[PDB]
Amino acid sequence: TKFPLLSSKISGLLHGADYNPEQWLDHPDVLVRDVEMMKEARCNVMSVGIFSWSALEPEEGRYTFDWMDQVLNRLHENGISVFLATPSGARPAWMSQKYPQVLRVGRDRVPALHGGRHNHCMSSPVYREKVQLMNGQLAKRYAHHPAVIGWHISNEYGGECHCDTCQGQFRDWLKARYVTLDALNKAWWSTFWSHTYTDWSQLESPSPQGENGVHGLNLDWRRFNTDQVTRFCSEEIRPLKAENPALPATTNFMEYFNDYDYWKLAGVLDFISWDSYPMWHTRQDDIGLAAYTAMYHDLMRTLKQGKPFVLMESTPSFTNWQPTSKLKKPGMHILSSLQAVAHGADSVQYFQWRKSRGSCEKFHGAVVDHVGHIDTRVGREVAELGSILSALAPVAGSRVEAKVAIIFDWESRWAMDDAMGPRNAGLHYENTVADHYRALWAQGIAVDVINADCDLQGYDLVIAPMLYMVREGVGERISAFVQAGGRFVATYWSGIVNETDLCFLNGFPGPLRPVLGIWAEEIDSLTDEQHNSVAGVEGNALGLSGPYRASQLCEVIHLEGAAALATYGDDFYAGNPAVTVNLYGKGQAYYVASRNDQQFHADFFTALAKEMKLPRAINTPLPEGVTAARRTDGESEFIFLQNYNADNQTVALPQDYQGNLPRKLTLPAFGCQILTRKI
Amino acid sequence: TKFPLLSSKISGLLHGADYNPEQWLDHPDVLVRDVEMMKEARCNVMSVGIFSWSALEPEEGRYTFDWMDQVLNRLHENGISVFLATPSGARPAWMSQKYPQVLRVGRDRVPALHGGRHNHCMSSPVYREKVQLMNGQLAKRYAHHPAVIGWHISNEYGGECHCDTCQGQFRDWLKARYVTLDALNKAWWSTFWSHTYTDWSQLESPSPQGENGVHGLNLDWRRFNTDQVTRFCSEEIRPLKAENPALPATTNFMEYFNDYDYWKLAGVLDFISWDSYPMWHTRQDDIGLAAYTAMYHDLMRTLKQGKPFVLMESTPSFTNWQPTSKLKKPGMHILSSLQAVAHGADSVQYFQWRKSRGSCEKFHGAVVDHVGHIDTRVGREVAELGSILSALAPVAGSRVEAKVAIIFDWESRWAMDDAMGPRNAGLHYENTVADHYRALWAQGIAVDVINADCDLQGYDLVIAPMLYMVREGVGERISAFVQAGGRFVATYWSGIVNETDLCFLNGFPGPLRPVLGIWAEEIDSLTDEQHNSVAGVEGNALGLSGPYRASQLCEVIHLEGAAALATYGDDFYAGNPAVTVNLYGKGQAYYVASRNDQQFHADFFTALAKEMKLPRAINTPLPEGVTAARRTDGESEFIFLQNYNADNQTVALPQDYQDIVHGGNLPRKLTLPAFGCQILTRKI
Amino acid sequence: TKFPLLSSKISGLLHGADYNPEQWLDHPDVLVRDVEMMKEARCNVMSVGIFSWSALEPEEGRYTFDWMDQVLNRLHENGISVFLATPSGARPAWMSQKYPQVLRVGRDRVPALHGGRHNHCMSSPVYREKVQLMNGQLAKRYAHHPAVIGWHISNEYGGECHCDTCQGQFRDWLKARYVTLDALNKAWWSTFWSHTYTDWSQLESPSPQGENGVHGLNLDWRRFNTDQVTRFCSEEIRPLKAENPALPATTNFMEYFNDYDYWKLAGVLDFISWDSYPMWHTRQDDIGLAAYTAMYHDLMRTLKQGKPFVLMESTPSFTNWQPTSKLKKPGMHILSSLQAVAHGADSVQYFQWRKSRGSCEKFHGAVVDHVGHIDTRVGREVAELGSILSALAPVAGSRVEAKVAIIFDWESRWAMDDAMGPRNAGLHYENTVADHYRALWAQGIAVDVINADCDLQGYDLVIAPMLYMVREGVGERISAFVQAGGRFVATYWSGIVNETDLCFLNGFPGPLRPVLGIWAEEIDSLTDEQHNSVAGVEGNALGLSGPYRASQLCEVIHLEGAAALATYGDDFYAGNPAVTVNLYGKGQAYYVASRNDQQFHADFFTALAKEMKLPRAINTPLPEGVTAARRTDGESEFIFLQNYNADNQTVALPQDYQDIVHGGNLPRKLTLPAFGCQILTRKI
Ligand SMILES: [Zn+2]
Repeated sequence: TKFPLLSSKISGLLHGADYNPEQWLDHPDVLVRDVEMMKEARCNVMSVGIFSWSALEPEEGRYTFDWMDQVLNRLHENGISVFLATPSGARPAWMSQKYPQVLRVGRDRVPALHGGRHNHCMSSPVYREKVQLMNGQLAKRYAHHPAVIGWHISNEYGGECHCDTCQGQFRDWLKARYVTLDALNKAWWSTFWSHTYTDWSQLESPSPQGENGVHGLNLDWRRFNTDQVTRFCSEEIRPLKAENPALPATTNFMEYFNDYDYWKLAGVLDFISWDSYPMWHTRQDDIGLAAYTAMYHDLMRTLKQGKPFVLMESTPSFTNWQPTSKLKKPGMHILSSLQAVAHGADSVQYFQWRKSRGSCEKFHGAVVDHVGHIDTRVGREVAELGSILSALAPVAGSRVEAKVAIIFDWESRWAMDDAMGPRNAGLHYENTVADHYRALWAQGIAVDVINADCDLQGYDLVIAPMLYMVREGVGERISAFVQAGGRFVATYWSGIVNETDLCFLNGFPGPLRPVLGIWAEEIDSLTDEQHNSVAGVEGNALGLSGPYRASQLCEVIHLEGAAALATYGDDFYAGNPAVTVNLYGKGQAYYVASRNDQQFHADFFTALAKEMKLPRAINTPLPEGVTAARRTDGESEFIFLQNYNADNQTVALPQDYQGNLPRKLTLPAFGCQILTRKI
Repeated sequence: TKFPLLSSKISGLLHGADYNPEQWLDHPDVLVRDVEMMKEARCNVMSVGIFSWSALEPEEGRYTFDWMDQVLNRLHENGISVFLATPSGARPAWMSQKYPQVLRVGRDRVPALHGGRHNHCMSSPVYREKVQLMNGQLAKRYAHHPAVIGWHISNEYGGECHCDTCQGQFRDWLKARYVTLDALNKAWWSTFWSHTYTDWSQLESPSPQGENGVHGLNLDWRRFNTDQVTRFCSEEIRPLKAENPALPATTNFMEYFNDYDYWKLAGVLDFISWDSYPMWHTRQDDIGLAAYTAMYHDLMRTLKQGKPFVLMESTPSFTNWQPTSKLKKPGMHILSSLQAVAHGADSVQYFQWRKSRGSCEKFHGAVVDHVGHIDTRVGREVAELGSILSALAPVAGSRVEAKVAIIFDWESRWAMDDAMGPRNAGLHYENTVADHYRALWAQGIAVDVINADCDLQGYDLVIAPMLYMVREGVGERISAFVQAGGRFVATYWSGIVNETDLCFLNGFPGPLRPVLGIWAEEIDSLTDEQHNSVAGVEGNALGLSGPYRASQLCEVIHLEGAAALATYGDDFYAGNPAVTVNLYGKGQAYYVASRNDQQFHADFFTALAKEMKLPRAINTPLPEGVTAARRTDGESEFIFLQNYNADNQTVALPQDYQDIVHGGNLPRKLTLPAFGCQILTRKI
Repeated sequence: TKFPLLSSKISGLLHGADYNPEQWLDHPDVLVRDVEMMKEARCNVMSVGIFSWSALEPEEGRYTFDWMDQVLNRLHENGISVFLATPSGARPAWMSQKYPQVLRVGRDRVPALHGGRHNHCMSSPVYREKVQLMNGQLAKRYAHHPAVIGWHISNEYGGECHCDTCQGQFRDWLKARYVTLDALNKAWWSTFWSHTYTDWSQLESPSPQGENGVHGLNLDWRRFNTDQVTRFCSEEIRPLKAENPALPATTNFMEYFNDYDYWKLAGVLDFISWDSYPMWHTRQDDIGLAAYTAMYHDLMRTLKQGKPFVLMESTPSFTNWQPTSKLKKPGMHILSSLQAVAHGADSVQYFQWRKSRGSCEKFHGAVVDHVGHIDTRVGREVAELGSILSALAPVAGSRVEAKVAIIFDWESRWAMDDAMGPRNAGLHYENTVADHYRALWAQGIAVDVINADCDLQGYDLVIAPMLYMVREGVGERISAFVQAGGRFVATYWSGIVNETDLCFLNGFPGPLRPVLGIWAEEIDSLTDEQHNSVAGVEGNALGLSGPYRASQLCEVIHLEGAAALATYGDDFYAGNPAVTVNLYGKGQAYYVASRNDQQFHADFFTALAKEMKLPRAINTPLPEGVTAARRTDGESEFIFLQNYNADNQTVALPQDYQDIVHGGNLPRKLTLPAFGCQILTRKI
């Protein structure tokens, strides 16, 4: 009926920040003020210890935990929970100097020097052992500290190491996966360019001066790295769990992060967390950007089948590392933070409570500016959001009931982006997926963002833009899902290769060819100056009309059972099917042969939602840039109405919600209103 | 009267592909189907063995030739010839592992790891010896196999190596060229920035962290690489010639390839072959691309004085490695293939017969798609092309009779591009030469593309765009050619330096100053937003009018006997001469002082062609984007009408011609389709 | 009343060039012709020996001075002085070969090979000793040669070395400055990302594969390189002085050069010299570029409190290293050269007297072209400038009397440009400072360009654009300056950090918050597509109107005593103060909260000039693109009228002046040609 909260100790939404009091121990007045202001702002959680290695172990084997004892006791005394971090995000300088193997070797084989962060070798037995020791200390000292509600494992795991140890490890991994060199060579088609591996010691990680044209290799390298960090993360976790199995562990994920398959890494965590820094107010409007963000929130919720996630980081204002450091306009901080909550966040947390005074993130936004207090515009909006969050306790643990699934698949992505062709100028996978998402999000229809391994049975509608790789089982599951009454939508450049990037030989859409009822003979590629158009067939079942712009990729297809919903208007393939639907069992499978404009997706998916009677957050038309999200505890529903436009927008309510809101609602620019009601 | 065919066994044009069966030995069904479709596509040649080294020598010393025996037998049983390749294009991984000396060191001094292709050390004694062994095996086993018609030496030679051994060779090379450090220091002007070399061990190839501002060094490093590869190629050929001196050998060249002077590497080959992947349909139109490709075709022919060449590689559809993988539009494959033939190819071949299933060229085009048959759009057009090429047997061996020559010179290009000034933002040498070429190509007037060392004496017209380097003899030959009644055209930034990039001191156009009858005082450099104009003087002999746009470079010249054909419209040199003609002996030498638009070139060269009465492929006006190319056996002519436009184009024939392909006489009014080509034949 | 000339031997302005006769020893006729042409162009100075190391010591220990003895004797016999150079800008090849420690190791830790220039390790004991010997030779031989008037130390010092010696040197530098690691860790806030240094050996120069996010370290790395080069240049100077303490020494500086704090380096020189290559005629107009160049001239003069400087290098035409090699238009060479003189140059010199024949600078401009004479447009204009300069003898040693100072501070720039935010897309510091300058330059108001350490007392008006870093003393001096009746102007992003890039905690703008009477709460960052507007408050003291356009950066401020002169017209801070003034003692301090357009600066600064009654070169309205500069010897004033428009421009004189160059009295209405310059003189 409702998910358990992050801890039995908490009873609503969390509000908080990364906290680095270790930078300020020379000013105890700052530490006392920090806490007074936390409570003023209604922050009830902080993440502590993240970059504290040198503050915990300034010399090898010599520890100094006192400041942390103090910090944890003070937060506890003041009713503030802690996510305690393991400090593996940044080794001390002494450790680098004494054990250089903890440093990485780059893809270009350049050895790193000490510095930066998140740049440890993941094979290094020394570093893994020091992590065990450090984590063992933190656990035996703090796993029963009443403040502590969970573990923040490392920080923002990322990157790759090509040192000789990592090469050895990679060779072993390959040898476990394919059992003979025979299997490997076949899987990679290595006879091409006489790349035949005749001994295991010949295998090597990719490099610009060596080999980076063997797709199978590049792909498995990414899988291998995923397994490296997943094992690294498990090992970090275990000494912690040994002292207290009841404390949950997470690690903080990044925006559409490419290095690791988060579906794999997620299987080692108790709950999901991520870090979101959208470049608000940098484009024509914030609508697209909002939908892109919202889709990733959904992904984060989907990784544990609806279980709420933590927004571990975000800025209250601007960042320090983007081309511009734009201020969030008044209201937008509430709106962006509530958007996380709207799609399943049970905590809104920020990077930095208090701005660092020196170093590279001193101009990153925080709750407490350099001016030393929170009587600033930023501070006041943070505090105001604190109030709002504390007033949303019933939303904590509530579920998102999505009947729509969109596939975003890391392995497909990796093999697609690595491939040479069919548009080396850019495929824009993230963006394309999101373009599909946007037409649903515009209607306030809930979406889960699964990968191709997830079970399709609970859904009415499954959408797979550019599912380039169709692994074993996937086409069968899809086919079964449609047959049983499901509806499927796939696009151009789906069903092309298998697990190791070998093309199918049965004609393209491959394992999906029978369900889609079409053959994709060839794909045309378009420059950024070129276009085609798609126009609906009179009487077509979705009422598509247009014409709509088609850009970048246009496939030439042949009907094999499917009927044409729309045709191309231009080029040598003019008059040919552009959009099709196929009847398969009691379901229907749609195919979209070209990359089309926003209007196309809006027409296509609003028709398809009307026909399928998909549930919406509110049953009323939403103006452009206004969206709606719904969470429920089984007893009430909570509707998040959001206005990403930069002017006022008015919505008509189809029923009564809670006192009681008027029948007709003006949302301010960047406004948000939460409507509640019994089901 | 007519060149020899590639083999005594063949009787017409060849049609084929690179073929890689060794990737498919686990599916014998595929190998059978391969050959069936090959015949059904009218493919009569395959290149075999190019990347087969690990398929031939999986361990050091141990060979496995059975599969190749089978392929060659099967192709021969089915009436398909073979260009058998030496596999030095890609060494096996064991070889890299055991003998790392085979790997290169980059210009940035980064050593390469195993992988990629075409990236072997050209000094390495071990690699050269391993290649000798392999090539000896191949020759001894197959040099008399009835399938084999020729040798495909390596694959797309290219790149450079800076390992200590190559540095050693480079020092020896330099010392044999200049005898003393005195001559070298003077040649390169090394006193500048105190770069005087006082010992041969101080000489080093260019590097970004070392020396790359000494122009003479950069130039000779390129010359040195050229000779390294020419020697490498000779050594490869010899054990093959040793088993059978009658088999020809080629190596496949690249599009306007910059690394090596192809005029030197061609001297070791029997015939010329190249690989062409123009980005069709990616621009406003395909006209300029078409002429650019045509010009290179002419160069490939010219390299051996009119001898037909092989189009060793092309795509039937798209490539895998460009920004876009555009499909050839219906008809364009036919047209781009027949273009190669029109300008002297006696073979049309494709990169890949069958798509690789995996690895980096899996989405490169081929005859046989992953779908496993050739009843596809690409397939059907390849097959149709195969029909047309079998119908064009009489064209094989025919000649291209060009009375115009254009100079494209690798050494001049190298020194000109390496220079600091006069426009670092871009000189666009290949593009500039081709801009000249296009005004002739648009008229159906044949052109050879010679370098500055070729003999000028058979030509009526010689054109030299940006002949920056004028080596010893060139100025003299040019002058003689004009004096004897020839016509010569040179542009801005010609006659600037000598063999080692030393500027002439006698005023610029240097050695060409007398014949041109002008002094080029100074060259002005213009941003991409800045322009000038050129306008005809009233009564000028070429009938030049305009105004025409001038961009990028504008020279300030002084008449010294020459007359002004046109003047500048704008800037502080407005009213000054911009185009000139000079009478010298019985001939005329023209100079164009600024980089002018396509319209300028058209007026200039159509006027000049009319006046000179240059022969055309057809004596009728050709619409824009329609071209005509002529080949001849001395008895008949074969006219290739080509429409590069994306719509229909209708032309009138001023004579009666036969349809060599479909039979009968063509009508007088002839509509070429979009991307169309039609072949007219007629007795002289 | 007037500064001393560079030497007791000279009596007016110098006119000359870098001269490299050592490239031409095989053609004595050239060396004779050189000197004849040098006098014909009225060139009275040459810089000699700059890249002559291998011409002076072709083997280790073994010298060859005879060609130089010759050269110096011949120049002296022909009334031409010499800045003799020390040749440390380019080591010989043998020295690199035998002592590899003289080569640099790059920021990326890649070790350099021999080649290039200005790329010596500055810690290298061998290279410093070799420089000691070589300089000691030159000095003992030539310190009393009658031709020699100064020392040209090295050539354009630049770059950095990261070899293990320089790392050691750096650790000793940091230890001598911080004393303990405690202090260092605190200054750099190194507890951030666990960067706490626990041993001096852990410290390392920045790198891309190591550490380059610690600002404290990046900033101190640049201070350390400044000290390294300052010491290196001292050490070069001392043997020269030891032989003749009367000979002045300079080193030639570069355009807004970033690697070194020139205020530190200048302390070691007797006089200032620099090298100017503006890209004239490459933009919409040359006005902005001209103001930008003028500002640097003023900076060069300000380095020694008004002491005239040497324009050591410039081109007579084009360069070889820019995207385009544009020709200076007719008149522009005169104007660009006289601009240097108008802002305090007592010498106008060019890179290269005679074009090198062979290396990378062979297409860099020079007085003598490859054509071998100076009867060329370029030569003629050089000669004509020669005349003009000789006619301006009285200007030599004259002063610039500026009551306005702009702050250009290296340390502030470093720390600001290294910061992450508030606009990584670009802060454009040089351009922003110059935007302020232009509004004054446009009025012909003189400006000294100081750093934040200079004494402010002599000025009426001090302008600090983006004074990001406010070091100890600066805020107090500024506040004192205002309090005493001074007027201060500051912008957005001033008063943010201290000496080690630690943020202030009182509220921005930190130490200037009292004097400015505002609090800057936050700064907003705008994409290149976005703008806001600034509009004057009715009855504001400066008569600001607008709206003006604001870009890139806009701060939200709060008034704390100051009054608003303007407000924003857009975004969420619309209606908020955008421009403010504060009364503080007898002065007024202005704050400009956003980066505004040209028209704002014009309105702001013309109103502020009229109100303050600042002195103009001429008391007349100047057309757009027409500027005026004033020098004085205490008796007369020399006014340089300058037209950077490409068309005629007419100006009304408010008094009567003599034409010092051409003679007689000028009228009250005067029309300057395109790129025209007229020099007006008059008694005070
Ligand atoms: Zn590693």
